[PDB]
Amino acid sequence: NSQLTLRALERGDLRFIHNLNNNRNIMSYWFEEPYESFDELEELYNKHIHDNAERRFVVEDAQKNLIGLVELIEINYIHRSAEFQIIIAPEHQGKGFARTLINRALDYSFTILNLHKIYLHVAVENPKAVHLYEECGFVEEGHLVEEFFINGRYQDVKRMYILQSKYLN
Amino acid sequence: NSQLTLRALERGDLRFIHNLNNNRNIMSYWFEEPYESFDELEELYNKHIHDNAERRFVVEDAQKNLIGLVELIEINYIHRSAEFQIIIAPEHQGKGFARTLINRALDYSFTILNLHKIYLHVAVENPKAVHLYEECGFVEEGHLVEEFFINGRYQDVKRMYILQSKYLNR
Amino acid sequence: NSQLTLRALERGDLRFIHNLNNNRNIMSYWFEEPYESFDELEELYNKHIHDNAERRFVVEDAQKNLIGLVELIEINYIHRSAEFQIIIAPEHQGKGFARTLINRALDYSFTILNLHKIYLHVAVENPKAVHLYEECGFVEEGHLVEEFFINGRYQDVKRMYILQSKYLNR
Amino acid sequence: NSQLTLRALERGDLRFIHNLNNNRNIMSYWFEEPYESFDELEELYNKHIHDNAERRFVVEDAQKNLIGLVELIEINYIHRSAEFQIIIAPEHQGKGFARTLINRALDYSFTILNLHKIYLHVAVENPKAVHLYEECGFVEEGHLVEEFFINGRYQDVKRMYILQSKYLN
Amino acid sequence: NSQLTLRALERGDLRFIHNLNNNRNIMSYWFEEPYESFDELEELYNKHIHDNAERRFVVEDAQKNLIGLVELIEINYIHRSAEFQIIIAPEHQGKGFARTLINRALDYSFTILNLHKIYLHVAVENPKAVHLYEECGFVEEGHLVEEFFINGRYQDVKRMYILQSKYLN
Amino acid sequence: NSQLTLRALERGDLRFIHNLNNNRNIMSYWFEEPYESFDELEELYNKHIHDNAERRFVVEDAQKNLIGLVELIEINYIHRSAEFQIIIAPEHQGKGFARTLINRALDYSFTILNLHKIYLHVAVENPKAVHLYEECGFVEEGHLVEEFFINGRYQDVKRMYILQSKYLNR
Amino acid sequence: NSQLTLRALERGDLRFIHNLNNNRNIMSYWFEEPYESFDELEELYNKHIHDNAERRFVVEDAQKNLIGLVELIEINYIHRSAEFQIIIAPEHQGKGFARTLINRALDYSFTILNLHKIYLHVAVENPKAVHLYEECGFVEEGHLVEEFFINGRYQDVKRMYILQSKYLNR
Amino acid sequence: NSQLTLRALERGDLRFIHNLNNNRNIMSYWFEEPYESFDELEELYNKHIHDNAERRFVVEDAQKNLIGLVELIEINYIHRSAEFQIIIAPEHQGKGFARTLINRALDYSFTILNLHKIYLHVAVENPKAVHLYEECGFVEEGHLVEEFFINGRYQDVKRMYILQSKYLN
Amino acid sequence: NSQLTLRALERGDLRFIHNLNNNRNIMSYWFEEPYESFDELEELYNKHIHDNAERRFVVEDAQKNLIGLVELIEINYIHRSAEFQIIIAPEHQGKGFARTLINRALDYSFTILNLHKIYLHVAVENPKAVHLYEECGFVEEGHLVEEFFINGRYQDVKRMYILQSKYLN
Amino acid sequence: NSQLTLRALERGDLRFIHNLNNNRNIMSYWFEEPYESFDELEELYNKHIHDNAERRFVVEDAQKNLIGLVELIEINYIHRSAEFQIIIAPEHQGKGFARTLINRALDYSFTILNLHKIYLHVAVENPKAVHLYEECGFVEEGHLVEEFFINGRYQDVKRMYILQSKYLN
Amino acid sequence: NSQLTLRALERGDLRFIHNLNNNRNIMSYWFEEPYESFDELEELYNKHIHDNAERRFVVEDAQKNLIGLVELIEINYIHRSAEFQIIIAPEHQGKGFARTLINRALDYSFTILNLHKIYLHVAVENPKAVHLYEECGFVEEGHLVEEFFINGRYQDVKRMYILQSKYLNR
Amino acid sequence: NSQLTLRALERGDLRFIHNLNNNRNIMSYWFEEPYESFDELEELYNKHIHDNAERRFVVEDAQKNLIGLVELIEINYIHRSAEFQIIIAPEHQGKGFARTLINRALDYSFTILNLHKIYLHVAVENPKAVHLYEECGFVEEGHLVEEFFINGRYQDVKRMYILQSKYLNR
Repeated sequence: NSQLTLRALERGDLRFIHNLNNNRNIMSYWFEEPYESFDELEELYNKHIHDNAERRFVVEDAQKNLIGLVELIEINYIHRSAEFQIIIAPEHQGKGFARTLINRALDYSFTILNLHKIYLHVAVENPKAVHLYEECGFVEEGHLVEEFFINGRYQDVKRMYILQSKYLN
Repeated sequence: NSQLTLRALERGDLRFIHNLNNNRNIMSYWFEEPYESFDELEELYNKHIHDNAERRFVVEDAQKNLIGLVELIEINYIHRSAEFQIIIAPEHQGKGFARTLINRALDYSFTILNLHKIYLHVAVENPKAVHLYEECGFVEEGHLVEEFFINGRYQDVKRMYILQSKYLNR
Repeated sequence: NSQLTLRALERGDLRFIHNLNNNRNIMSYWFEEPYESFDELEELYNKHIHDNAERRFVVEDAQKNLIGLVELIEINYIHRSAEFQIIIAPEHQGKGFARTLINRALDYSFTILNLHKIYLHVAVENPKAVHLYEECGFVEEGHLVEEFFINGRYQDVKRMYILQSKYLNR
Repeated sequence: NSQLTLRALERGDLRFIHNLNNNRNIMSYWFEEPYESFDELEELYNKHIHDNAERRFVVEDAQKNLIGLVELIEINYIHRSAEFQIIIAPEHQGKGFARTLINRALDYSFTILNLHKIYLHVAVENPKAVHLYEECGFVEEGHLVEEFFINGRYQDVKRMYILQSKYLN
Repeated sequence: NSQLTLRALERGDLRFIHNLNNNRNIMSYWFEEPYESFDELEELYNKHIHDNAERRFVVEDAQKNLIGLVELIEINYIHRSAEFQIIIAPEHQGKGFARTLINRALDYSFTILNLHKIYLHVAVENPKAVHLYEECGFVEEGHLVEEFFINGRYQDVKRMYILQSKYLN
Repeated sequence: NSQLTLRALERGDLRFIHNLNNNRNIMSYWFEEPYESFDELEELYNKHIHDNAERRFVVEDAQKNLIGLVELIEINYIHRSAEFQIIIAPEHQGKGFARTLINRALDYSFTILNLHKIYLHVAVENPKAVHLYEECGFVEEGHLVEEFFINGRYQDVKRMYILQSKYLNR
Repeated sequence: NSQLTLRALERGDLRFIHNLNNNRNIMSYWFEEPYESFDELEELYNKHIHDNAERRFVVEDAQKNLIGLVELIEINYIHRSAEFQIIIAPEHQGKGFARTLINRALDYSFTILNLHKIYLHVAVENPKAVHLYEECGFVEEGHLVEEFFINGRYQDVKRMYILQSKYLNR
Repeated sequence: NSQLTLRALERGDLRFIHNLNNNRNIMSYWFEEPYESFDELEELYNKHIHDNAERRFVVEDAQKNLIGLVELIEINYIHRSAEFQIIIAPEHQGKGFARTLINRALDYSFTILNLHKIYLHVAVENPKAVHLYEECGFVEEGHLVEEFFINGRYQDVKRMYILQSKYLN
Repeated sequence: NSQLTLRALERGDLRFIHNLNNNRNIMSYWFEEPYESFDELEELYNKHIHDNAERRFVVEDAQKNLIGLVELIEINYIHRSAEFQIIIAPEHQGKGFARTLINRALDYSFTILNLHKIYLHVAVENPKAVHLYEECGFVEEGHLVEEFFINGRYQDVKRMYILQSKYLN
Repeated sequence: NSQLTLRALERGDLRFIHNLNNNRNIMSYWFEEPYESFDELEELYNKHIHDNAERRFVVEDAQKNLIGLVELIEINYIHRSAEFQIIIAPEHQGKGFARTLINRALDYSFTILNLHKIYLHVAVENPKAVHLYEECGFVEEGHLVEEFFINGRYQDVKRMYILQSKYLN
Repeated sequence: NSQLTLRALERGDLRFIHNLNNNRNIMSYWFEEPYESFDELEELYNKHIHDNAERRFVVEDAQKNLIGLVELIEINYIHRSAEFQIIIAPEHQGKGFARTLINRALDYSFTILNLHKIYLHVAVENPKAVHLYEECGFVEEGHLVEEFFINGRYQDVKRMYILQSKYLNR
Repeated sequence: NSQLTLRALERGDLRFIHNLNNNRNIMSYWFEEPYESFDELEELYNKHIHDNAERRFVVEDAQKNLIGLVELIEINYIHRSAEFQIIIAPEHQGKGFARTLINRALDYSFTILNLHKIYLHVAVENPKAVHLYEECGFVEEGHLVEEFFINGRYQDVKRMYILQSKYLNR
C-alpha cells in the first residue's frame, strides 16, 4: 500500500541504477542507450550533484528495498516546466505502484518546486503506459513522428502534459 | 535568393550575435531570455567550439552583410535528429530571405550531416513564421500547450518536423 | 521618458560602475561600503555573469549616456521572489526618471523572468525613495529596526513589495 | 536543562544533518527544499569550513545524543547582524528544550561574536514557534506577504529580531 | 547458445582484458603489439570512458564466465560506420560461440546504434575466420597488400563489411 | 614544376587552411565536414604539432603563394604505413602540379620517414584523382562499398597503395 | 584642509606606493624594511584585493596630487579593532595635511566600518608624530621597550589608541 | 618534577588541540574564538607547516601524556621578537608546571631561535597568571584598553615582555 | 630449460627492480648509478608508461619467479634501432639462461617491433659477457674510450650491434 | 665492521629520521633547528626525491638495525664538490662505527659520484669529531668565526676537506 | 677567426634556428628529420631553458651575423661527457669558420664545464667534416654500421672523441 | 662617491643583469657559469623576489646609470649571517667606487637587516678584490683549497668576514 517513499538519489544507490541503466528492455522506454560503465555513471552522478536543472529520486518501500526511479529533469525556471521519467524495477512491476509514484512526482513538481507544467514522452506502441498517464491526468499534446530509433526502426512517441492549475484543484 | 551563404559562426561575428541575443522582439521568437553579457556569450562560444551536438551558422550575402543566423542544436546521432532555429536581423526581414535560409539549413542537415529528422518550435501567435515553415515542408506534429512564458503570458507553440526522405525526394 | 532603456551590464560599463561604487552619499542608500578597487569590481563582475540568481542592468538615454543602474538580485526560482535596487547617477536625478526605471524593473521581473514577488529595502530617512515606490505599487511589509550602520549610526529600513498579479492588472 | 552543549558541526554529524535536510516536514519550517544527496551536503560543509560569515552548531545532551542544529548565517561584520535558525530532531521534540537552545545561540551571538542584532524568519502559521521567540525576547519587525512557496501555497512569514543591549541588559 | 550476454566493460574486467592484451598469439589477430602494463590499460579505459566513438563489451555465459571481448571502435556519426573486432578467450575456443558474438555485435550496431555499415579487418592467412564472417554476412571489399608487419613478415589482410539493410532485412 | 616545395605547416598558414576547411566542394574529396571555426582550427593545430603520427605540409611556388596542402597521416612506426591526402587550392588546379606534389609526398615518406607503404582513399566518382595516382604508381587494393555519406548519398571509395621498394627503384 | 580626499588604492597608484615603499626615511617610520620589487608589490596588491581584514587608501587633493596613504590593517571583526598607519609623501609634508588625514581615517573607521578601537605604533624618537596623534585624541596605552630594530639600534615605541565613543562624541 | 618536555606539534596531536580549541573557558584567555571544526584545524595545521613565522609545541610528560601547548608566534626576524602563548590542559593545572614550561619557551626563544624579545598579552582580570609571568621575569610595558571582547564586555590586557640580555644573564 | 618468458614490466614488479637498482655490483654493468628510492622508481615507472621509445620486460620462469630484466630502450622509429640492456638476478646467474633471453629480445626487436638494428654497450673488462653477445650474433663496431667512470676509474666499453637482415636469416 | 651497509633513504626510514631531527643534542652538531613535524619531513623527502644535488643514506648493520644517517648535499657538477655530514644514533654511539661510515661516504663520493673534493663543517668545541676526520684524511681549510648560534652563544667551526686523488691514491 | 663569439641561444634567435631546423641538406648532417613547426621549436626551447643536461649556443661575428649553432648535449655529470654538434648557416660555410667554432666548443667543454670527454657522430659520407674533426684532435673510436636512415639509405657514421687532458695540453 | 645608491633589483634592470651574467671575465669572480637565457633570468628573478633569504640591489650614479650589482645572499635569520657578492660594470671600474658599495652592503646588513656576520668568497688570484675587503674590515677565516674549477683549473678562494659589532663601532 502507500508505504512507498521518494528520496534523493545517493551514491550508495548507484549499483541499483547501474543495473537499470544497462537493461535493454527497461531503457528502451526512456529512449536511452543501454550501455553505461559504473565509472561513467559515478561521474555523471557527480555532475548531477551541482545541477539545479534536475532532481533524481530513488523510490523505496518500508523494507528500504529499491522499488524504482523517478526523475524530473530539464527543470526550466522561467517557463516553469520539467520532463518526467519513471522506471519500476522488474521484480516490482505488476503491483499497481505506478499511480502512487507518478502522483508523488506531481506532488513534488507542483507543491514543492512550484512548476507550471510537467511533460513526458512515451512510445505510441506503449498503449497501456499511455492509459496510465491519462488515468493520472495527463493528456497528449503531441504525436512525434519517427522521433527515436528503438529496436531497429524509427518509432512514434506521444508527448503528454499536465499543468499546475489542473493538478492542484 | 541564390547569393545567400551559410558559414560557421566565428569569433569576429560575436558582436552581431550579442546584439541579436539582447533584443527583446527577436529572442521572444526563440523563447530565450533577452539578456547576455558579451563575456558570457564569448565563453559559451568557446564551449560551443567543442560541441559535436551543435552547428551554429552565420548568414551572409554578396557584399558581406550579416543577414542572420541558423542553428542545428541537440543533434542526436543515434536518433539522427536536431532542432532547427533561425533569425533574420531586423533590418533584413521581409525580403524573402527566410525561405532560402530554411532550405540551406535542411540541405545541410540532410546532405552532409545525414540526419533523419529536423524539428522546430514556433509560436502559435507567430503565424507568419508558421506559414513559412509549412511552405518549406514542415508539418505540425504537436500543439504544445502553454509551453513558454513569453511577454507576461504562458503561450502555446507548434512542434513541426520534416524527414530526410521528403527533402531529398522534393 | 520614452527614450530610456535597460540592457545587460557590460565590461566597458565598469568605469561608470566603479565611480558609483566608491561614492559615499550614493552607496549609503544601497547599504554598501563605498570602497572597491577597479580590480575587485572586475573579479566580482567575472563572478556574477554566470550567477543565474542575478541580473544587472545599465540604463541609457537616447544618446547612450549612462543614466543609472537597475538590479534584480537574490532571484529564487522556487519562491519566485527577487530584491530590487536602483541608482540614478547624481547628474541625472530630479528629471522625473525614477518611475520609468522602477517600471522597467517590474516589467522585466514579471513579463520576462516570470517572478511572483519583487521586494526592496529603503532607508526610513530617504522619504522620497519611499514615496516613489508607493506610486509604483510597493507597500510596506516590515520596518527593520536598527538594521544597518550607516553614517555613524544604526538606522531603520523599510521592507516593501509588489506582487506579479497586482503589477500586471492595475 | 543546563545539560545541553552547543559545539561546532563536525564531519561525523553529517549523516545526522543529511537526514534532517531530507525531511520535508522539518525543512518546511526553514523555507527549504527537502532534497540533498550526501555528497552535496559534504561539498557544502567543505565550503563553509571557510565562511567566517556562518556558524553551525550541533546540540548535544549529557549522554551526547544529537538533539538538533542551530545556525548563525549571513553574519555581517559592518552591520553586526546575523540570521538565527534552529531545528530540533523529531525524536527530541516537546521536552521544553528549544528555549535553552535559543538563549544559547543568543549568548554566542552577543557574548562571543559581539553582534548587535539577531533576526529570524518564522511561519505566520506557526504561532507556537512565534510564542517561543517572544518569550526569549524577539520582536516582530515585518510581516512578509507571500514570501515563500510551501506545500502548494504562497505563505506569509514573521521576521523578528532581538538586539544585544536587550539580551545582555 | 542464447546463453551469452554482452555488456559494457567494467573496471573489474581489466585483469581479464590485460591478460588478453599481453598474449601474442591472440593479439596477432588484431594487428597489435602484445605489451601493455596494467596501469596503461587502466589509463586507456579511463580515457574511453568518455569516447562516444567506441564501445567495448565483455561476453558472459549463464554462470557468468568471461568468454571474450567485442568492440565497436571508430564509430562515425555522419557516415554511420564503425569497425568490429572480436576476441574469444583461448580457454573458450572452439565451442561454436563466435557466430553468436558476431550477430550480437551486429545487432547492437544495427538495432541500437542505428549504424549503416560495419567493417572488420581479418588476416588473409586466417581463412577460417574469413569463412566465419562470410556466414554472418560479411563481404570482402579489399585485399590490403602488406598492410601489417606480424611475426617477421609483412602480411595481407581482408577488409570486409556488412550493411544495415542487409543485416535487418 | 621545379619551383615547388613542401614545408611544415605554420600558424600563419591557418587562414589559408581555414579557407580550405570550410570549402564544401574541396572538403568533399577528403570525406570531411566543411565546417570549422578559426578557433577549432587553432586548437586542433595546437593538438597535432606534438602528434608524431602526423606531418602536415604546405606547398609553396617560387613566389611563396600557398598552392596546396600535403599530409601524411596515421603514421604507424611498427607497420610503417601512413595515409596520404592532398589538396591543390582551386585557383591553382589544371597546371600540371599534381604529380610533382604526390612525388614529394612519396619522397618524404620513403627517403625521410623511412616508410614501407603509403595508402590513400579517393572517391570512385573522382576519376582523374584516381588516374593521377595510377601514374604515380598507386594500385587499387580495395573498393570500399558505400563508405562515406557525401552530398546526399553513400558513395564508394578506392583504397590505393604504393610500397617503398617499388617507389625507390622504378 | 577641506579638499583632501581618501579613495581606495588602485593598480594605477602602485608606482606612487613603490617609491614610498623603497624610501629609507619613510619606512623607518612604519618599521618596515625599505626594499620591494615592483613585482612583489603588485602581487601583494592582488592578495590585498581579497582581504576584508584591510583597507589601504590613497590620499589626493583638488588637482589630483597623490599626497599620501592611509591604512587600516588587522581589522578584527569580533574585537572590532584595527591598526592605523599613515604616510605623507616627502614633498607634501609640513603643510598641515596630516591632521585632516588622521581625522578622515578615524571617521572611516568609526562611521562606516563601525570599529570600536583604532590603535597605532609610533617611535618615541618621532616626537612630532606623537604630538599630532595626541592632538587628534590618541592617548598612549603602552611604552613598547625596544620593539623595533631601526637604523642600527633597538628602539622604543608608543602604542596609542582612541575609541569610537570618544570620536563620535568629539 | 622536571620530566616535562617540549616537542613539535604533530598531526597525531590534533584531537587534543581540537579539544582545547573548542573550550570556551580555555580559549578566552588566548582571546581566540571557541569554534573550530577538525577539518578547519587539519588545514591550518597544514598551513603552519610551511611557515617560518611560528613554532607550535605540545608539552608532554614521561607517560607521554599531553600536558599542554606552548606557542611562539609572529616570529619576526629583523626585529627578533615573538609572541608567546601557553595553555595547560584542565586536568594538569594546579600542579605548578607553568614556570617550568614558560621557562622552556624562553630557553627555546633565547638559546635556540636567537630572539631579542618575547612578548605576551594577558587579561588584567587574570591577576594571578600575571604574578606568574612576573615571577618568570616578565614585566608590563602596556595596559591595552578595551582591546578584546571577552564574555560580553570589552576588557583590558597587559602587554608583557622579556629580553634576551635579561634572561641570558 | 625453455620455460623462460618475457613480460611487460608491471607495478607489482617494482620491489624486485628496486632491489636490482640499488645493487652496486649489478648496476655497474649498466653504467647506472646505484641509488634509487622506491618513490623515485614508482614515478619513473609512471613516466615510462606513456613512452613509446622504451619497452621494459620482466623475465620469469614457470614458478612465476622473477629471473631477470630485459630492456629495449631509445627505440627510434625513423632509424629503426634500439639499445638493449639485460640483467639476470644474482641467484639465477650461472644457469645458462642469457642466450635464451638475449635471443627473445631480438625476436621481440626483429619479429614484433620491426627494428633494423639492436645495439649495446659493455665494459671491455667484461671479456666474457662479450663472448656471449658474440655467440648470439653481435659484433663490435666500437671501442669507446674512457666512456664511463665505474668503480673509481674511467673505463672502455665496446659497442656491439646486430641487424634485422642478419638475425632473420 | 664490514657489517655496515649504506643505502638510499626510503619512506620507511622517516620515523627514524624524524626522531633524530627533533633531538636537540644530535642536531646541535649539525647547526640545525631541532624542530620538524613529520609532515614537513615527508614534504622535504618528497622534494629531494628529485634533487640530483643531494644523496641521503641510511646506515644498516647485518641484522639491519638503523645506525645512522650520512648525506652528501650541495653536490655541484661543474666544481665536483659536495658537503658531507653524518649522524650516528645515540643508541649506537661509541662502538668505533663512525670511521667506517666516513670512508663509506668518501668511497661513494670518489668511486661512484666521481667527485673532486669533499668538505664538512665541525664544531671547534668537538675536538673528538675533528680527530675523527683527521684520521680519515680531512684537512682543516678554515676557522669560521662565530659562524653559528648554538645554545645561547655564537660559536666557531672548522671547515675541512679531502680530495679525490688523496682518497684514491 | 678571432672575431667569432659564442653566446647562449635566445628567444630572439629562434627564427634563425627554425630555418636551419627545416632545411634538408643541413639536418641530414645532424641525422635529424627536417620538419618543425615554429610552435614545437619554441616549446622545446622553453623546456631547454630548464635543462642542465644541455648547452645550446649561437655563433655570431663582429657585426652581428648569426653564423651558426653549437650544442653540447647529453651532458653527463658522473661520467663527465657530452655529445657535440655543429652547424654553419649555408651562406657562411667555406670561410674557414668551422675550425674556430669547434675549438670554442671544446674550450667551453673543458675550461668551464670541466667535462672529461666530448664525442661526436659524423657521416662516413661526409668526409670533409671528418677531416675537420681530425685536424682539431678528434680521433675515431667506432664505425657505427648503418646507424642512420638518411636520404633513402641506411648509412654508417664515425664516432669520434677527444679528452680534456689532450685539449688543455694542446 | 656621495652620488651612489643601492635599490631593489627591478624587471627593467634584467637586460643589464643578463649582459653581466653572460660575461665570462666578469662571471669568473662570482664562481658562476657565464651562460644564461634572458628567459632563465626572468624565471629566476620571478623565483627569488619572494625569497626572504636574499636581497639583490642595483647601484645607480646620480644620473641613474647602472653601475653594478650588490647582493646579500644565503641570509639565515637564526645565525644572522649572509654572504656578500658585488660586481661593478666593466666601464665603471677604476673610479674608487668599490669601498662605497661594500660600505653600503654592510650598512644594509647591519642597520636594516640586523645581521651579526657578513662573509664573502674571493679568488686568491684576485689580489685587489682581497685588498679592498681588508680596507673595509674583512679578515680571512679560511683558505678553501681547490674550491672551484675556473678557466681550466681548480683554484683557491679566501673566505673572509666582518661582524656587526666591529662594523658599527670602529
